[PDB]
Amino acid sequence: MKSNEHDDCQVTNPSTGHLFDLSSLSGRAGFTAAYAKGWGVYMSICGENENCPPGVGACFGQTRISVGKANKRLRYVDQVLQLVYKDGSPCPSKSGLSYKSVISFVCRPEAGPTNRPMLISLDKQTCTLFFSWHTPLACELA
Repeated sequence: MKSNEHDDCQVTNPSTGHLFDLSSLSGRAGFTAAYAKGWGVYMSICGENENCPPGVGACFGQTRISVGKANKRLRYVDQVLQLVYKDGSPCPSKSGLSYKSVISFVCRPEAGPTNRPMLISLDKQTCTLFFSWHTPLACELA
């Protein structure tokens, strides 16, 4: 109840007071941010992904690579909205944390048709998929 790590996924900009609710992007069917033809990332923004086993937040590849558990903990850090989905693939790596996806939502009023998550970089060492989503919802307007 009102606990952002499981109830709701909205975070408030303490500067303007703008509440950023990304429940609009809660397409649990899986937004597909491709990596290569045939295999991309099936992610849901706050909402257990129904395309894969329910509970997963993002899926990578064609097989069953989990890019983290579906967290609802929308954060606001470095003037961007950040969603980190940890505990998916237990990757044997340098640190080998988990194949966590870090979705960084960046303000962009012109992100109407370009309102999609884009994989910026793939760090295999810390197993982190860096996504940038251009969204007007992440805009700190008054």
